Amino acid sequence: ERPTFYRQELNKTIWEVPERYQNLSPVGSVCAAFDTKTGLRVAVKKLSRPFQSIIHAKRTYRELRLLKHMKHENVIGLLDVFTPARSLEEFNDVYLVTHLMGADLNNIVKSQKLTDDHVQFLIYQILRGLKYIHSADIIHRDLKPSNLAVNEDSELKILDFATRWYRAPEIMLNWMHYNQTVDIWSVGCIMAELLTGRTLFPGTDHIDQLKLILRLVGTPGAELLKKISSESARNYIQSLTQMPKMNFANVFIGANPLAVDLLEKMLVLDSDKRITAAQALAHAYFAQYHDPDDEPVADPYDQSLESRDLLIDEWKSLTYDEVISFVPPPL
Ligand SMILES: Cc1ccc(-n2nc(C(C)(C)C)cc2NC(=O)Nc2nc(CCOCc3ccccc3)cs2)cc1
Ligand SMILES: CCCCCCCCO[C@@H]1O[C@H](CO)[C@@H](O)[C@H](O)[C@H]1O
Repeated sequence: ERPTFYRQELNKTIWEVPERYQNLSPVGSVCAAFDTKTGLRVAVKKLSRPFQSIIHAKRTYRELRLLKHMKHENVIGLLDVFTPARSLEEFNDVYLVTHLMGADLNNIVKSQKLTDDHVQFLIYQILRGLKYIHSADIIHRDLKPSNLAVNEDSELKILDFATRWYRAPEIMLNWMHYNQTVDIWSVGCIMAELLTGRTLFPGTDHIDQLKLILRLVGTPGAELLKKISSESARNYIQSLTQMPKMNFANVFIGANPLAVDLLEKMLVLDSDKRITAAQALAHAYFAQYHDPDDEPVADPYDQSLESRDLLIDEWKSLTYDEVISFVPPPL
């Protein structure tokens, strides 16, 4: 049965939602509510200008199929998706519902310096999630603290939305091809922070960001020149005064012996030579939390279906069908 909805206004917007979701408050569009069927606190996302442009419809469609497909303890799945439209022609609004996490990794504690146990469990989770994400054939490209959802009990979720502080060098530079180890770079910069209480690469701009990265990991090795296809950059890479990669022990003073070993394997300048998210799970450092029998993989996800040239109406139909097809999780 199609449940019973209601009309409500909060700011400039007519939010129509099922009775199931109660005590609705706005939070920056997005409102937080109480689900009565489940007994959880939720955040509802009402989708902004759903079919304004081709680019909007395309974005809306993409967002859904992703999170609809997303089912992992450490990645943001969906609890529901609804629409107050009993047919396609009247369909013009999308609302998406997931469990509300209290804060992000910035303000759980990115202020002060945390304990090794605490960073083990934290990193273990992100890595547990990256594994899933990456097995879907998907690269986050924008991993950072303000993109990790944490509850009061350090139970971490990955979602999407100075920023460049956590980006991999090959993204700063903009090599148009890259692989999943760009996110590993993010984890290293995230981890390194959580261990020293200070930002690893406090870049003030693109170059400063780049120049601080080499200060640690050294200049490019002779084996990395062979991969640079751009003469533009290739000749510049030469002109530098070769840098020895710094000794991580003296960068992470008093830190866990194994956490130091991890940060070396992760913050490899050459991506090809960085650790896979799956490999990083098996690393000694996570012996505590690492359950090799509970680090699942996704199905492969079709990123080709989502990258097409179809009309406004043609996305609207494709997107609608998704909402009809959605079946909520268990609990
Ligand atoms: C164009 C596109 C690119 C990337 C993604 N994308 N990729 C991922 C993974 C890579 C799978 C992590 C996750 C997303 N999607 C999001 O992070 N969506 C979010 N939206 C908000 C706004 C309000 O928060 C409440 C709320 C309520 C209900 C649902 C979600 C959030 C915060 S997090 C989606 C679309
Ligand atoms: C000053 C120059 C900094 C070097 C940054 C490049 C290091 C990234 O490494 C490179 O990643 C690319 C895609 O991920 C691939 O083309 C290469 O195979 C890989 O070696």
